[PDB]
Amino acid sequence: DTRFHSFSFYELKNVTNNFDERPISVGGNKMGEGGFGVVYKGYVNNTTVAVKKLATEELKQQFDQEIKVMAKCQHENLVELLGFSSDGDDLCLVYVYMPNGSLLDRLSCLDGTPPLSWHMRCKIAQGAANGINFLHENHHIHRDIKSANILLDEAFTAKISDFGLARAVMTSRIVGTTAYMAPEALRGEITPKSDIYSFGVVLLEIITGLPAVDEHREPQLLLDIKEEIEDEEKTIEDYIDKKMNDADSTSVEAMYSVASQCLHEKKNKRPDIKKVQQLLQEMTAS
Ligand SMILES: Cc1cc(-c2nc(C(=O)Nc3cn(C4CCOCC4)nc3C(N)=O)co2)ccn1
Repeated sequence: DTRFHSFSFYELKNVTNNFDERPISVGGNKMGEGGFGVVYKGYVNNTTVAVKKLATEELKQQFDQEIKVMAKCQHENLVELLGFSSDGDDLCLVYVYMPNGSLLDRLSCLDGTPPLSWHMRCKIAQGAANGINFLHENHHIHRDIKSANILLDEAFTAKISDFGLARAVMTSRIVGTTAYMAPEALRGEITPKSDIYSFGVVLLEIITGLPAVDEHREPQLLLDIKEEIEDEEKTIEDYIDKKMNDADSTSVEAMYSVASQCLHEKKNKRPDIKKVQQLLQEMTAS
């Protein structure tokens, strides 16, 4: 489709069963939730869509900024915005429906989905890196790269999502997700090098199948396994997701080497996204 649609609030309310907050499994419409708002499944113009209901003038400005960023950022590895609603009670954004949900939910097999093969994980890592490359080429810093923000379409093509914190340098309002954040981002710096660090945590989640933070785990933060492997207390083999049957040591170690480079403590020692893209291609190169 070739245009952004203005939707009525009542149409979005109607097609989401009055913004039914129950999960889809029990008969509801909720698909995702966070600080941004709630994402609901809807049906508009004989098509399934995702509706983000934003959770006053400052919120209207972030809504306008989100529309602006999505209108400029159209790429096969970015979620596509279809339309918006601002006439009624709440502000809504309508996106292309991602039938295979988030990479976080697919890694945890949420709702009974089969585990992702190593082959599919390599394709998703490459796709996500292609999306970040587009953002950085167009001078955008995502600021919240994480597996919950990597969505998957009908063909498991990776789509970077949630550009609510994106910026086109220091800040006094530090935003992002702690378990994925680079040390300089936690201190207030705004740099695309921080997105690279966060992508390195995503690569560890892909290799291990483990969440970035788990209170009932040692270590609690996934990024800390890099030190265990460097100090030879553990190997990458010990951490490889046992829910795969097709992982091979060579390609897993090649992905771990990229993740390790991304997780360098000094921002200038990290590879840029073009180099990450090159290394991920060499991993599967024939
Ligand atoms: C925060 C955000 C989200 C979006 C967006 N989300 C979708 C979408 O379709 N999301 C999902 C769909 N399913 C399942 C599909 C299978 O059945 C259960 C829900 N999970 C999700 C999910 N975990 O977000 C499309 O755009 C855009 C901008 N900011």
